[PDB]
Amino acid sequence: SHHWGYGKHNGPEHWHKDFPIAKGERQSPVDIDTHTAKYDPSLKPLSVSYDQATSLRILNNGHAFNVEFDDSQDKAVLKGGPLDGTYRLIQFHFHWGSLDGQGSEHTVDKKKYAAELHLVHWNTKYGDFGKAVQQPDGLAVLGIFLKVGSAKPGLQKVVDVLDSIKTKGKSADFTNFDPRGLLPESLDYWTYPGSLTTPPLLECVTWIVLKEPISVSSEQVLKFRKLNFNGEGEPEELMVDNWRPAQPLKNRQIKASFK
Ligand SMILES: CC(=O)NCCc1ccc(S(N)(=O)=O)cc1
Ligand SMILES: CC(=O)NCCc1ccc(S(N)(=O)=O)cc1
Ligand SMILES: [Cl-]
Ligand SMILES: [Zn+2]
Repeated sequence: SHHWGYGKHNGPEHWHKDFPIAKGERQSPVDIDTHTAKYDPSLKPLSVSYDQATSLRILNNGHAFNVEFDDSQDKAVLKGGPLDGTYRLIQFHFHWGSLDGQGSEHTVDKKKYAAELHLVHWNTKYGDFGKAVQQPDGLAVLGIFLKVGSAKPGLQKVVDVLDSIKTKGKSADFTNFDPRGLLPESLDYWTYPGSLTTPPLLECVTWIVLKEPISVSSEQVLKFRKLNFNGEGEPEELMVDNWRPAQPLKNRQIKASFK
């Protein structure tokens, strides 16, 4: 059974024993060296089209919480930039720290942010998410950094429901949530080929990491940190530090959409 996690006994340094691609050639996350990233005029405009996004449910899966979408039609899609074709939004989730000084997966000139949002999309040419993750261009994940400062009003409905999904396996109805409230003003980004950042660590992702962070309040991220990795009735293990550290860049280039 799956027994990977974020603890000393089952965390990222152990994953390779059950998921040997952990030591692969295109693993994520990575440190983004902003001086070495090169502007690419070939990149087409990024198109985030969430007007018809249809959220359904929020789930504590024991690793993070996912806000799930109806992906049975092209209701919410990502296109353009480095992408060929249409990628459909399936879910978003976050990674975050025990303290404001850590929590992000990607880093920017080695800087760690308090958290990182991942909007996960699958390439419609593969029909379903399960098939998409077996393809090198199966997924596009839009990553957005969170820093602690002013509150993000568009996040508060998420924070408000966390009380109801404290433990692993709990879910709650979560309809009519607009993910556009989680974006920064600018769509300026970095992009590179990588992987899922949790087991199974599949090398199927085109990463698109926005340069501009969003600000959330200390009180908002403190509520993330009250979640539990454990199930109901088990010893409490706060859901904190659910991030994988930066992995070797190997033979990759990070491209910038700007400057
Ligand atoms: C729950 C616990 O700590 N189990 C220890 C054994 C255990 C550690 C790591 C993994 S892996 N390679 O999938 O990350 C599986 C099992
Ligand atoms: C069945 C299956 O492979 N599910 C993978 C779920 C999964 C989706 C996205 C990510 S991340 N943090 O890279 O955005 C990790 C895991
Ligand atoms: Cl794959
Ligand atoms: Zn993630």
